[PDB]
Amino acid sequence: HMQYDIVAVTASAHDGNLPENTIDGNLSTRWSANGSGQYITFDLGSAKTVNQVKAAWYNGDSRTSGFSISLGSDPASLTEVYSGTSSGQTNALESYSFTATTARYIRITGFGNSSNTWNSITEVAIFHAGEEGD
Ligand SMILES: [Ca+2]
Repeated sequence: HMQYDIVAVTASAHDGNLPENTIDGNLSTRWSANGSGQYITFDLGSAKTVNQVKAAWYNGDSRTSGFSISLGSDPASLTEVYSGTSSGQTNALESYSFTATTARYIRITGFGNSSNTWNSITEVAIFHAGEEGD
């Protein structure tokens, strides 16, 4: 099981809740950007094998967020690997798994949530996960 270092984070926008708040280890700090289609981009610093992205959602136990995950070797050429909606059932890191593939950049695009148009993420982690489960 490998959790990759995130050397840099950028976003399409933020409201003062900075993109770097997603990699500070603190569920009490967040990235926020208002509107469907806002996004946050993680840099691993080099190409790695990735098969899982975890995101902890702001008010994640009270509302569902629509999102898509894309990845690739450069931000101008990303491919979608995952699309869905957060569970609405936890504030913890929630795992989004997909077929293992090479990426340096991971982008989460948000489509707002079940309460309002905000995209608010408290933590992200990027993995090469092995076999896991009860
Ligand atoms: Ca945080």
